[PDB]
Amino acid sequence: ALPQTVRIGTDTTYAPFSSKDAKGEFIGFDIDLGNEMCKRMQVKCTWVASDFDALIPSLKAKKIDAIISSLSITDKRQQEIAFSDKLYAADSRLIAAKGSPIQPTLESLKGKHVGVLQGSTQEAYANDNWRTKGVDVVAYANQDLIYSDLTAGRLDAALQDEVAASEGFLKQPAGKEYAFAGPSVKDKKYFGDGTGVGLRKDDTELKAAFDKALTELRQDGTYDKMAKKYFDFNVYGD
Ligand SMILES: NCCC[C@H](N)C(=O)O
Repeated sequence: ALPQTVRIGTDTTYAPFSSKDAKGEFIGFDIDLGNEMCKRMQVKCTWVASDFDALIPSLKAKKIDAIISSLSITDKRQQEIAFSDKLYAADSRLIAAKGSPIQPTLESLKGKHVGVLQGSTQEAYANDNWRTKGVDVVAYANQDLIYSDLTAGRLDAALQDEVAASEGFLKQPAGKEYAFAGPSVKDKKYFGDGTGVGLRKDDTELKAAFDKALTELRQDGTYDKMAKKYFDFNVYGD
């Protein structure tokens, strides 16, 4: 008894995984994976755009049935929702102006302005580690606003998923004068282990269907065909 229509929420501001083209069509690797899996599940899927922090609220309120929005599988989210198996990996990394002295350390960030997406794992991390000790951490409704404030010079740095920053901004015309600032920030407690489809705990049948379709499209080479459309590296990880 899978549903006839599955409503999938995504934030649409996190290129190359989820965004809108010029006609307003939903595009990105997450969109591709979600439609490929829907097809294999033999269900209809509708995509619903939402701010990222309203997604897990909307899932529990049954406004949507699934989240595919580079949602990191963390210990803390697992207490509220369920996840499919890993769709791809995601480390976090800071970006700042090319030739910035900035490092991801309190010492370097004290009194700087750091943007983070509200509701993300980066916001939780920065609020605990940097905001309490006086780094001016600013939370934003969506990641696009962060890039704009950054190029505007309202922010000194931003913390987000490394591949989103690299392909969605640094390799774009607007990110030409910016670069990664220090190495990836690793913290098991905050960033979880890769991303997956977020689902209500009680929707067991739906989790099994997504996991099965994911196994199948990975086994027949589709995952790699789809990922070579965006990445020249192993996006899945281990
Ligand atoms: N769409 C925002 C994704 C950011 C980070 N992976 C998280 O799960 O919070």
